[PDB]
Amino acid sequence: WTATSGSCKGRCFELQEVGPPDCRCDNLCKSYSSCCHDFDELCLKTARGWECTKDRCGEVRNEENACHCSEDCLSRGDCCTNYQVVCKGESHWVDDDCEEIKVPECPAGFVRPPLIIFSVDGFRASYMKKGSKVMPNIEKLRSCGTHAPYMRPVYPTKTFPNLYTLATGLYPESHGIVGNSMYDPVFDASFHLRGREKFNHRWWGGQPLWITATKQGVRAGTFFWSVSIPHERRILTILQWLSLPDNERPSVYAFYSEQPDFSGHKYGPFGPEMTNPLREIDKTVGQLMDGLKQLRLHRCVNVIFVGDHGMEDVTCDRTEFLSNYLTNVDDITLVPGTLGRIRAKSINNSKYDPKTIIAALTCKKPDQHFKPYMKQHLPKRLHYANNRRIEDIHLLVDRRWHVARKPLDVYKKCFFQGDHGFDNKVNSMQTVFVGYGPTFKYRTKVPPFENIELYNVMCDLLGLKPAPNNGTHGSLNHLLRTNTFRPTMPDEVSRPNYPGIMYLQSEFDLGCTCDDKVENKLEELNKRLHTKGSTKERHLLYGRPAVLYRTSYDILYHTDFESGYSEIFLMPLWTSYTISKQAEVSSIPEHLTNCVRPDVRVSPGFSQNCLAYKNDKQMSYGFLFPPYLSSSPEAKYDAFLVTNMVPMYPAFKRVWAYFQRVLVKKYASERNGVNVISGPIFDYNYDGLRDTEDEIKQYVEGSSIPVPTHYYSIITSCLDFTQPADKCDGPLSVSSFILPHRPDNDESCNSSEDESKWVEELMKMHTARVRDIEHLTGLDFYRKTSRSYSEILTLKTYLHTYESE
Ligand SMILES: *[C@@H]1O[C@H](CO)[C@@H](O[C@@H]2O[C@H](CO)[C@@H](O[C@@H]3O[C@H](CO[C@H]4O[C@H](CO)[C@@H](O)[C@H](O[C@H]5O[C@H](CO)[C@@H](O)[C@H](O)[C@@H]5O[C@H]5O[C@H](CO)[C@@H](O)[C@H](O)[C@@H]5O)[C@@H]4O)[C@@H](O)[C@H](O[C@H]4O[C@H](CO)[C@@H](O)[C@H](O)[C@@H]4O[C@H]4O[C@H](CO)[C@@H](O)[C@H](O)[C@@H]4O)[C@@H]3O)[C@H](O)[C@H]2NC(C)=O)[C@H](O)[C@H]1NC(C)=O
Ligand SMILES: O=C(c1cc(OCC2CCOCC2)nc(C2CC2)c1)N1Cc2ccc(C(=O)N3CCc4onc(O)c4C3)cc2C1
Ligand SMILES: [Ca+2]
Ligand SMILES: [Ca+2]
Ligand SMILES: [Cl-]
Ligand SMILES: [K+]
Ligand code: NA
Ligand SMILES: [Zn+2]
Repeated sequence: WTATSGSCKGRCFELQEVGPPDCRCDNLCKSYSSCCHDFDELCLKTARGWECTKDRCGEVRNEENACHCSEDCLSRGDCCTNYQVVCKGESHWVDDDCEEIKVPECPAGFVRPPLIIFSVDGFRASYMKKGSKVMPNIEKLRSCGTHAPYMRPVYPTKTFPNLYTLATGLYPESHGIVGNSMYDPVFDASFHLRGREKFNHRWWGGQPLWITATKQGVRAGTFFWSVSIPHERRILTILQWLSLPDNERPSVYAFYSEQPDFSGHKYGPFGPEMTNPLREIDKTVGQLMDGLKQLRLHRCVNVIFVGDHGMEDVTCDRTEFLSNYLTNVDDITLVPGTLGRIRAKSINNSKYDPKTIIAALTCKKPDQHFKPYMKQHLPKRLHYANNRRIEDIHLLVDRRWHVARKPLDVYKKCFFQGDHGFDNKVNSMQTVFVGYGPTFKYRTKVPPFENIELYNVMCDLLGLKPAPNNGTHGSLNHLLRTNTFRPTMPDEVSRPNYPGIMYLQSEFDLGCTCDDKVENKLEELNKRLHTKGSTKERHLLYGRPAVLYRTSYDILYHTDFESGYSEIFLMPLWTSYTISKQAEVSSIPEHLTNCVRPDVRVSPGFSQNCLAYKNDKQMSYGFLFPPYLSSSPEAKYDAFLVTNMVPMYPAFKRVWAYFQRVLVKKYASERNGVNVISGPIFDYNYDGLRDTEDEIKQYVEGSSIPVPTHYYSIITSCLDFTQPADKCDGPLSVSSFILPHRPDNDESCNSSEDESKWVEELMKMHTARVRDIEHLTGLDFYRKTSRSYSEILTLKTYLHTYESE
């Protein structure tokens, strides 16, 4: 209900929105259908356009005009943005050479540099280079400020999840906006782009920037713009707010544009029609910069130019239809398009079985353009499972394709040539970042980073303490001239034991046979010294990882590898080893094939046993330090210690063996040695965090040996590959993975072939950040390097995407 009967005189674009039924005059009143009767007349003036002309210079103010060219306009803050250019002989900002902004050059009364966030929907990363000739204003921001070559969105690469991530620093699964369309089964309510339900505050979790600001006494402009407010009026409003007195003027502002996304959907990302919306956005940027220049704020404000996601070529004809796969297609509900989410049409359907659905959708056509997952089996880098709003059944859709339920959904609705929503590592989904201002660096290019990191940086720019979020605060310090955030390494919670030889061989009854009864003081003090950690400098390059939770574990030293062995999980948390460029692969000798040896440093009671694997017909075992890479046949015995064994499904063994026997050596050749840290992950509740012991859902039959849901490896080397990994003097290079520990390879459609035709493809899909692994394990890596801690935080956030440039 609305009493649209009140007035908007002097309340135009009000910052404090009023409550029903009193009539609103804020930038969203239209979208709620609640504007006072006189809103259009007073707040959406258009008379005489958006530009001064020589005829208007020194006009008599007339309050009907959209903007002003009267002598008084600057003190009132409502000049047309081009007023000084036309009337006072100034240049457009874009025509001025850039000059380093060493300090904020702000009017007296400004307590901090204001922040303006200029967000462009669907602005694909490659537009910065491909459109540079038609976007001079943006081009000057980019070249003179700090820029990345791209910024990685979150999954799914849609509008509301990304905008809300930019606002909060949270993954979708945590902030709650997991799609542009959602069903919440707890509320029994639906969220859609279109309609009113999306305005209900129960959808929107975490704490977005404007709330963070307000709670710490920093005043915010309204972030949201009804689609009917023209861009020029959004810019003028922001400029007018910037002219307010000290106690009223906001410190943080946002401009949002629906372009180039609107046009990209109709014409495709590089359609010839796209040039004009890129020109129009650049013009809007030039109005903002000219406007700031006339207010003498162009060297005072920090400007962020950012997008939500990119845009791919997608047409009607590249639709997969589930009615080609499923006999029961009317018993499901599908959220369709560039991703798929499936649930039962009716929860009273006891015949609905997700396993048979998944099975019917798996590797059925030879170039099938989607892949079905249970949500817990999606790549852990997507962080796309821990929310009741995400359906159990997910379809990851190939770039350039759609998925739909039946043909009638896609022709009773080709219109469009563009779409987005794909996997967030897909190059077409990448978007933009530029920072320009006194707190940003000058003419600096920074590596690509994830949009989950920006909220912290926006908080640093405003002097705010960020709410808890998924950013890694300090990982983006290299973008900032000042206001950097300098954290301390987390404190180690559990200190390790360093056990010696405490158990006789006959105390063990492992059902584990080993033919190792195969016999000198030269070599005996040398093997003793390896057990006490004499090669640890070699295999533990960056220090031991710290354990950030309360537990019982032991450090175990060996010739070729070092491990942190959990007495609670009966296996290593981590195993660390260095393979040089020269290392030789050998094979497992036949006198050791099914050998597992007791580790006389670790109790039988805190050891695994072979009998449990023998009895478990589904489960087998592998090794964390690969016996294939042992340095000598004497050191090879260490690799068969029971304390280096981990539970593995035979299907996963094919992956792991190929990684260890073929890929590690290959990476050592390419990178000039590698350091490898490998271990188990337990995330049975798919929350992205280390499981406690009581969350573990599966054990090796008849034992207390828990089964990992994933295995990780972190592969580190020298960024300058002319130095070996063990004598690196400068920055590091890293690639990692979190491989799903699955009992089949249904994921890999070509898995009946040789491992050289499918394993690497699987590993690429499950590439990970170190930081992902840290959350999943409760470990902290890279504790002892030469490098600054912020540089190490940048490293830990790196994702190796395997996409071309
Ligand atoms: C990414 O960054 C974020 C932010 O840092 C990380 O998420 C945090 O994860 C924490 C651990 O999972 C979690 O802490 C829990 O908080 C519970 C109280 O939470 C409410 O209050 C906070 C603060 O205002 C608020 O943030 C929460 O918001 C969530 O829920 C609302 C719904 O109201 C959503 O709108 C919002 O989107 C958000 O949803 C997300 O998180 C929840 C979990 O909180 C998920 O369920 C959703 O899917 C979604 O992901 C809340 O409004 C508190 O109950 C927890 O405590 C339980 O467990 C501890 C063990 O330490 C125990 O001591 C407690 O007693 C309690 O146990 C009891 O409850 C159990 C469960 O019901 C029960 O089984 C037991 O028997 C006990 O009786 C816990 O402290 C924190 O909430 C979130 N924050 C956010 C914003 O998500 C995230 O982990 C990072 N991701 C990665 C990969 O690093
Ligand atoms: O003003 C905002 C806005 C802005 C916003 O900004 C959050 C900021 C962003 C920068 O960093 C700080 C947080 N957030 C939010 C909310 C998360 C809090 C909203 N709008 C208006 C508007 C109008 C229409 C639509 C829309 O339906 N489409 C256009 C884009 C698109 O692409 N494909 C498609 O189909 C569509 C269809 C979306 C918005 C977002
Ligand atoms: Ca968008
Ligand atoms: Ca977990
Ligand atoms: Cl969606
Ligand atoms: K077995
Ligand atoms: Na397969
Ligand atoms: Zn779109």
